[PDB]
Parts: sequence; C-alpha cells; structure tokens
Amino acid sequence: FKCVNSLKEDHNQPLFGVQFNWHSKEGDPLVFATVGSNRVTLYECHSQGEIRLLQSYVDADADENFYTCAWTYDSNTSHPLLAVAGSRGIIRIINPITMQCIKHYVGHGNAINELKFHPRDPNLLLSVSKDHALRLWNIQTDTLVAIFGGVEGHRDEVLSADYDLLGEKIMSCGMDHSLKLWRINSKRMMNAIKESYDYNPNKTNRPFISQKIHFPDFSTRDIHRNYVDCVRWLGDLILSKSCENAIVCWKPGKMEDDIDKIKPSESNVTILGRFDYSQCDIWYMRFSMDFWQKMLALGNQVGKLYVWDLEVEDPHKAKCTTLTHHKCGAAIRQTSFSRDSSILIAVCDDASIWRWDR
Repeated sequence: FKCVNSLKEDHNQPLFGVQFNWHSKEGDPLVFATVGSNRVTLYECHSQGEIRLLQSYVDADADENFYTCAWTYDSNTSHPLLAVAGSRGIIRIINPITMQCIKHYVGHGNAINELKFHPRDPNLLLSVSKDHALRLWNIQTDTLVAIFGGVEGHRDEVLSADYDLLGEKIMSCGMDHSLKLWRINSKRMMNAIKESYDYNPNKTNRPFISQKIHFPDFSTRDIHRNYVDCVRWLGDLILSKSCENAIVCWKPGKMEDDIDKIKPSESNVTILGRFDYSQCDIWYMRFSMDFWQKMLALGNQVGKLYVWDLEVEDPHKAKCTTLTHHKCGAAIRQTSFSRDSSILIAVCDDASIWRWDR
C-alpha cells in the first residue's frame, strides 16, 4: 500500500463512515460512499489515483447527522441500493444512481449508530440505536421483523453489531461495556422472517407484528472496561474493541466449547489474542475487514493506519504493518477495502479522504 490521493469535503464536519460497494457489476469502476455532516457522497476510483466525485444526497434537515451507511441490492432488479442513518433515527434507502431517497423507516426515533445487511439476504437490514435496541427490518415488504432489547438487552447506546458468516446470529456491543449474542436461526425468528415476506398491507387488515426479543443468547462485560465501539465475527471467533488501544480476539465459553452449544448463562470467555496500537482513546473509531477476511484495518486519532494480515494459523500470530503520510494528521473514523482488496480508503474528522492503493 502507498498513498495515491486525498481530498477534503466542503462541509469540514467529521466523515463518520466509508463503504465501498461490494455489489458493483463486473467491469464498472470501484465506487465508495462517505457519510458525514447531513450528506452521503459517492466517489468513483480511477487510474493514477483519481477520485472522481459523483453526486450527494443531502438531508432536508440541516440538523441531520449521518453516521453510517451500508450497501445492498434490489432483490428483483439487482440494482445497488445504499442505506443511510444517523442522529435523527431515520433509515433512508437511497438510489445511488440518481441519489433519490426511495423510502425510509422510522421507528428507532433515536440516533442510529450502525447499519448492517444480512450476508445472504439482501433485504434484511439490522439497525443499532442510541435507544439501546437493535431492530431487524425487511426492506422488501417494509416490515419491522424484530426488536432486540429489554432489560437483559443493552442498558445504554448500541454502537456496533455484526452478523456471522451465514446470518444465523448477531453480535452487538455498546456503551454498557458489553457484547451480546442474539440468535436469529431460532424457530421463532426463522418463522418471523418468513412471515415478513408473506406480509402485504394491501391484501390484509392486520399490522405486521414485530418480535420482541428481550434475552440475549449470551452476554459479557469481561473483554473491555469501556464503551465497546466496534465488533466483527471472525468465523466462530470475535474481534472487538473499545477505546483502550486494543482489538481483542475472543470467543464465548471455554476453549473447546462450540459456539452453537452456548447457553445464555455462560459466564466464561476465552481470549485468543490482542492487537495493540497507539493513540486511539476516543470513542467511535471503527475497524473494517476486506471481503475474504484476510486483513483488518483501523486508523487512529492522529492519522496513522494499522493493517493486520490475519492469514496465519492462529489469531495471535497476526502481522501488523503501518501506513502514515506526513499530511494525514486528523482522526480516522473508519476504513473500507474494495472488494478485490486493491484499494483502502480512510476518512477523517477533518472531512478529508485518503486513498491507499496496493
């Protein structure tokens, strides 16, 4: 990796999220979305470092603050869609071509900190909120499938969450210092999903009933001692961080315990390694991985990039390299790899964007 370009968005507010579009068709250029201030911006990546500016969606309210975006496609037409959400607690489904808001979901009412799409179903959107809950949505039938909350749920803002490889279970984390597992392969949840696909408000009288899920299938506050601001499955293992300059790789239960045999009462965790770094004690600094999960990237609060090569027998044997530039001095809030891994983008608190080519 070498730094080939950079630029700065006119607004000067923090860029909180960047995502490449991993659903981009064969032979079109790599396109990525940034979010910050009250807008979304698409860029196209070209030779010689060029970052070709496309078009923005700018929320009507100047007080909207987008925090996160996530790419999917339309399940009938294959056209990519981009979901955005932020401080107003509104999910917006944007047509990236024209940047029209196609539709939006209210319900959270309170800030959405992260969005994720199911790894196998393009219609299933998970939002995580400042209101302590997760919601699962079916953006095909415009239904709220479930709410993951209650007193045994998170007891403070949720910051991050992630589906496992097959979308059978979710791991959430947030400001209560905890990570919670939620199975979505139960009979109940598989059936709720099925019912959400059968729902057509024009062909019936009922509202769609959401599942209230009030009991995580596992929970722990034993990994970090602060806000857990980023979470990612690595197979049956977990990669998570707080503001303590460490990504911990760990699993619920003892060393030889199966993830699918974990009862809600499980009080053990196993730590399999820890990736330490520097100058990352601020909240809401998120790492990302490439498509194959070979590598992990996190930037810190002074513009240094850390990249881990996870292509090694055990999690603790990961190989770190660092990416610095003399002009990149602002906090980096998120990174994104292209689908093919040839490009890495970092985005910063100063509205700058950094392009790193392999």
